[PDB]
Parts: sequence; structure tokens; C-alpha cells
Amino acid sequence: MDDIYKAAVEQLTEEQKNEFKAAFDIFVLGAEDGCISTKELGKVMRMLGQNPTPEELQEMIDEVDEDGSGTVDFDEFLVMMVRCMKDDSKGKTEEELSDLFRMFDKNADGYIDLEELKIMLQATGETITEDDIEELMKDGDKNNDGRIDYDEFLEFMKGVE
Ligand SMILES: [Ca+2]
Ligand SMILES: [Ca+2]
Ligand SMILES: [Ca+2]
Repeated sequence: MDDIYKAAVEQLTEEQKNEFKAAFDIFVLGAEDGCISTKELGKVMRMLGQNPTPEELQEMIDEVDEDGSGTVDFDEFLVMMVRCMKDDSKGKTEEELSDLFRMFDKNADGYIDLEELKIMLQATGETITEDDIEELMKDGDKNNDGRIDYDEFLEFMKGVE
């Protein structure tokens, strides 16, 4: 990978720059020149949704910083917001298909039934009839409990339609 930390920095968009300039201008509150030591960076972590300690950020600055002064800069800072993917609990593949569950379920009954499936068919431009709905729960259902569920739609989305 041609520079994984400097790539995002050197490749900054003008839209995210106007947002970092303000967020970065607050992290330097109390400092002298306009940077962040460790306690000032604690506010940067709280933004995502975490309250780490100022002692754990110090060891993280020497790995991102490229000078050796013991402080973060407008450049070494953006690097910290690049190594963390945009997903703390989510992931991919099996996590990307779970999104269909929302549009598939309507009242959180498990997944879809004879009345809920009518919405998943209307979203598709394909022509749907009454025989296509009764067939959806036929092979689409493995337990035949009356509706479907994430465990069933998992294989149903393996290229069936
Ligand atoms: Ca530095
Ligand atoms: Ca439902
Ligand atoms: Ca079932």
C-alpha cells in the first residue's frame, strides 16, 4: 500500500477539510501554539463514542506523529481518523446482507409473512402475482413457521433470483 497514513492526509477532500478545521480548532483549546498533547485529544475520541484515558493517547501519538515533540499536528491528526474503518460493530459480506432485513420486516415479526412479502415484491420492477408470493414462503422458508427469518434469507440471497 503506497503510504496508508499519509495517503488519506495528502488525499483530503475540500468538504471534510472545512469540518476538520473547526473540530481541530477546538482540540487546541488551552494549548499555546495550537496543537494537542493528550488531554486535548480525549475530546476527539469522545466524538465517535468512547471515553479513553489521557494516558492511552500518549503512546498512540508517538506512532502517528512524525517529529518527536510529544504533540499531535494538523497532519498527524487526520491519520488517526484514517486507520479506523467506518464500522465499530458492523463488518461486511454477512453484515452487508443484514440490511435487507429492515426493508423486509415491517413490524419486527421475524422477517416476512404473506402480508409483509407483498412489500418486498412491489419494490422489485419484476412482475409479481399471487402464485409468486405463495411460492416465496414455499422454498424460501425452511421451518415453515408462517414467516421467514435472517437464517433463511441468508441462503435465499445466494443468487436464487
Ligand atoms: Ca510533531
Ligand atoms: Ca415482519
Ligand atoms: Ca421458518
